[PDB]
Amino acid sequence: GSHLEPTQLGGLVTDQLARLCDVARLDRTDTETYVQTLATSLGTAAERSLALPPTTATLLSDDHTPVEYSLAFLPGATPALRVLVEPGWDSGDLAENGRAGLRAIRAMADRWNFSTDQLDLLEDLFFPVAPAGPFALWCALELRPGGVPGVKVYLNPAARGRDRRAETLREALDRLGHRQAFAALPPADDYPFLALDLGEWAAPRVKVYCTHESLSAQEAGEYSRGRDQTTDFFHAVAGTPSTRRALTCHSFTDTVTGRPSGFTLHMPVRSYVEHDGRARDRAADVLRRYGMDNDALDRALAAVTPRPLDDGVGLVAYVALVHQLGRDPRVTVYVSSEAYAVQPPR
Ligand SMILES: Cc1ccc2[nH]cc(C[C@H](N)C(=O)O)c2c1
Ligand SMILES: CC(C)=CCSP(=O)(O)OP(=O)(O)O
Repeated sequence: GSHLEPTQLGGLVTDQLARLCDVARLDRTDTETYVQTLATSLGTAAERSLALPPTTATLLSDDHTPVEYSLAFLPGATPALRVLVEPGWDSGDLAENGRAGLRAIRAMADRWNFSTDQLDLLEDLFFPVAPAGPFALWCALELRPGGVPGVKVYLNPAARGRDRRAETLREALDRLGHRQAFAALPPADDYPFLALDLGEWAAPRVKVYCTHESLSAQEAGEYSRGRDQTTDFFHAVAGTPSTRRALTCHSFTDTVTGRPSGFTLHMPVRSYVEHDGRARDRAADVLRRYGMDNDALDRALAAVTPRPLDDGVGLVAYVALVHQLGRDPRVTVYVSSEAYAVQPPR
């Protein structure tokens, strides 16, 4: 029945998620299961009045909503729906934030019957006593038909200080058995995120993110080793100056070769466009050129907010091109909740 009112954070985001579930074509049962899961995952945040300031100035979204949606488009298919949440957001400092995030993961592990052993292995690296910013733990839920979601956990390589970012990432990869993966990463300006798949995997599967402050189309293509696709995507999303801030993501699904199995180019389109009309236009063009469901993109944006796209920027937060050995390319669009603020047109 939902103990939440549209004036509370959880009311707003569960309404958004519910409408997104319809775009994703999930039935009523799975929709109910997943909106409840989102409400539960926010903890006390769910009943917080939206009149109050965000408890934490999280990096998760620009207006500090501890929720963000993404839609993963494969050619010829309805998009798959995922949600990113910060379970410890309604806490007073980074240590408690991380304690509460871990507590949320453990409850998910219990409910859905997977092990946290590979996460537990890393706890001293990512949850020290006096953690540094900018976040402690996020969780992404892939909202799969059947009501049992895929779970991923995001961890901060800077948790023990900016000077220990590489040392912490390297030690984590070593402990997970990926002793050659670090050598496969491109040059970078930051290692902002480490993502670990949680589920039925007898060997760890990890995603290493790299920030590139001044990435060129050609460097994007070089790092993706497929190159033409990546450079074309760069221009279309970038709207092209010859460099842009972007992130690359490098997925390692085996501990044997030291080679990644996945490459993702993540482009923060919201930093390049005047307003969300321009950002939707670029995302829709990319989807159309790949045979993906560009009409569903429009319905998903309307499911999140009725506002006109040109009235702000940042609703389309990111567009990403995902390459995975053996699979079709995928395009992911990240969509903001705007529960606290709409950023004004640029
Ligand atoms: C690479 C990437 C792709 C999709 C994302 N959704 C939320 C974040 C975190 C933060 N808002 C940021 O922009 O880093 C993020 C990061
Ligand atoms: C949300 C954050 C921090 C990064 C982008 S989420 P992701 O790249 O892991 O998306 P998938 O692994 O493709 O599901």
